[PDB]
Amino acid sequence: ETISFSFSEFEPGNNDLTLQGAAIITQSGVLQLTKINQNGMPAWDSTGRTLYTKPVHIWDMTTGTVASFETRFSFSIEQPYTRPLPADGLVFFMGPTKSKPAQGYGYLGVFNNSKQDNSYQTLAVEFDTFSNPWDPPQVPHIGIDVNSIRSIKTQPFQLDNGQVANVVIKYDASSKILLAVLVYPSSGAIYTIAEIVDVKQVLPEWVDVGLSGATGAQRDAAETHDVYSWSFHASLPE
Amino acid sequence: VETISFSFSEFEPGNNDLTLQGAAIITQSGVLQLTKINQNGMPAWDSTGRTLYTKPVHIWDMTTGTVASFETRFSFSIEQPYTRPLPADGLVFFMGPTKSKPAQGYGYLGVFNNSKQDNSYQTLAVEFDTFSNPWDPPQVPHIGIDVNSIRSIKTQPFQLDNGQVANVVIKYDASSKILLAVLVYPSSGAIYTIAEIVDVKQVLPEWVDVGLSGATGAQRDAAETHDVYSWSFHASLP
Ligand SMILES: *[C@@H]1O[C@H](CO)[C@@H](O[C@@H]2O[C@H](CO)[C@@H](O[C@@H]3O[C@H](CO)[C@@H](O)[C@H](O[C@H]4O[C@H](CO)[C@@H](O)[C@H](O)[C@@H]4O)[C@@H]3O[C@@H]3OC[C@@H](O)[C@H](O)[C@H]3O)[C@H](O)[C@H]2NC(C)=O)[C@H](O[C@H]2O[C@@H](C)[C@@H](O)[C@@H](O)[C@@H]2O)[C@H]1NC(C)=O
Ligand SMILES: *[C@@H]1O[C@H](CO)[C@@H](O[C@@H]2O[C@H](CO)[C@@H](O)[C@H](O)[C@H]2NC(C)=O)[C@H](O[C@@H]2O[C@@H](C)[C@@H](O)[C@@H](O)[C@@H]2O)[C@H]1NC(C)=O
Ligand SMILES: OC[C@H]1O[C@@H](O[C@H]2[C@H](O)[C@@H](O)[C@H](O)O[C@@H]2CO)[C@H](O)[C@@H](O)[C@H]1O
Ligand SMILES: OC[C@H]1O[C@@H](O[C@H]2[C@H](O)[C@@H](O)[C@H](O)O[C@@H]2CO)[C@H](O)[C@@H](O)[C@H]1O
Ligand SMILES: [Ca+2]
Ligand SMILES: [Ca+2]
Ligand SMILES: [Mn+2]
Ligand SMILES: [Mn+2]
Repeated sequence: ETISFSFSEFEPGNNDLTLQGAAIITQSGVLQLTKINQNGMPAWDSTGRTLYTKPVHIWDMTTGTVASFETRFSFSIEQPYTRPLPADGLVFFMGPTKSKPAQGYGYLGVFNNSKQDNSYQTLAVEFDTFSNPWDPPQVPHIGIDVNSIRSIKTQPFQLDNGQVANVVIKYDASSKILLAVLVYPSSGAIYTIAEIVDVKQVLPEWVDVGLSGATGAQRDAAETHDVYSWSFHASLPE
Repeated sequence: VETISFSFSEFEPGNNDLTLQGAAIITQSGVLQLTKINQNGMPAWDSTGRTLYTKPVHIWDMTTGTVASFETRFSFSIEQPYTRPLPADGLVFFMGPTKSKPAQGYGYLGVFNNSKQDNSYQTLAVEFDTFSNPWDPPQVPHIGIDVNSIRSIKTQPFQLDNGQVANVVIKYDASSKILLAVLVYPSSGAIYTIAEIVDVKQVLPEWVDVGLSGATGAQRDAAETHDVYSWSFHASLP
């Protein structure tokens, strides 16, 4: 059982994408996850997401088989303000179908608190720009989140302000290895992170896949969270 | 902490920190040509060359059972100038017993002696394979994770960007036992990833040598270049 999609760019109306919160697709084909003010500056106190309309079959209880998958997307985060510190980040997430945006700020529109809760049934790879109490001190950092905003693994990386980053996330069901890579063509910088994740005991049999972004809790604690392309592929062995 | 690291932004003829074996030479221009390049600028077949960092690396300690985490990065280019016969054989990053000499060439890439898996090899390698031997998947080129055998425990096909520079990142996390590798072609923006579980305690000796090896084919024109422009490495033993 296979499923996949590829957006080399986005266009206003694409029935295959559900926009939630402040998320909008510009005429230029850019998915702005968080609000961009009239004057071009990123707005604080903003949360937006996008979900692929079709659900994905990740695993099956009867057969006990698990799907391997991969997703890729390009994004740019620009932190224009001299102060205060920018926030909060963007993230790729997989979880229960028909989900609506959760809490913003450090929860990135995906979680509701900083608890360890198996009921979240969510897996996510974050690109975190603000260090919250539950975070490592280094920001930005990539993070692998399993049923909690408290990453089971993190990797610091240097932002190349306003430049486009290419992300590759892949999950191999056989080894249970979830890996993510971030590349900045502008500088050639490459960052990687990987950890074991048993999706069988984390995600529901069917899930929705999406992208979410959020700006800060105080004036000007913000940055852009723009996405230019997004592709996904999953194959469930029978 | 037991740490070791080196970084060659380019290579200099005479650098006492590198041991050149086989056909390997360092050009005045600072390029490490693993396999012989003829005076007419064309790569010679039946060529095998390697380079080893002169200092041994402490990967693990049997007394305490501690295992080091490490990472290596290098840039290389493989140019296949002939339309016939098929190009061969590839290049590889390998870690194994110190004071080793080039092994069999061709598809064994100067690191192994035959296709059998043998603990006596005590070698871990990440290959960039260009010719499909009987023990290989049909697709070439491909990245391969080699544990005591030229027959990879995991492979990932990738499209060559003929003659262009590829950036490689290989990292081992002792806590998760995850060995990952990434190849990026700035020229096209292509990104490839591969990862698998590897218990280095049961594979490598406490102290190892790290090196790069390249080899061309067993018949005329079954050749390609195996040039390396830079190489860095770092390991941390708790
Ligand atoms: C790929 O294949 C190569 C070549 O076969 C191999 O490298 C050779 O390994 C052999 C070991 O099997 C090396 O030979 C030894 O050399 C030392 C140093 O002089 C001697 O002390 C050894 O003799 C003792 O041990 C013998 C048992 O192995 C025993 O029979 C002797 O009586 C003595 O106690 C041994 O010398 C040989 O002894 C048998 C004689 O008939 C023979 O003429 C004599 O050579 C040999 O030098 C290596 N050759 C080269 C060029 O490297 C690769 O791996 C080996 O690499 C070695 C450097 C070392 O690290 C070995 O542990 C390793 O197995 C093979 N590649 C891999 C990694 O699999
Ligand atoms: C995250 O916060 C959400 C908002 O409160 C929770 O969803 C809400 O779940 C209620 C039932 O638990 C349901 O009545 C509400 O309609 C729904 N949304 C609203 C408007 O409140 C969410 O709850 C989780 O998901 C639901 C579907 C159930 O499975 C709950 O048991 C879950 O807790 C919150 N998620 C978590 C894990 O806290
Ligand atoms: O500053 C960005 C940062 O804000 C945190 O929330 C702060 C808030 O900004 C501050 O004015 C108030 O006094 O305390 C809050 C914390 O309790 C967010 O939590 C963080 O995610 C960022 O958005
Ligand atoms: O052709 C490149 C390819 O050669 C293989 O070796 C061949 C050899 O080329 C051929 O002339 C001979 O008859 O049989 C050999 C075994 O198939 C190498 O094994 C392979 O690695 C490449 O180098
Ligand atoms: Ca955070
Ligand atoms: Ca081969
Ligand atoms: Mn975080
Ligand atoms: Mn191979």
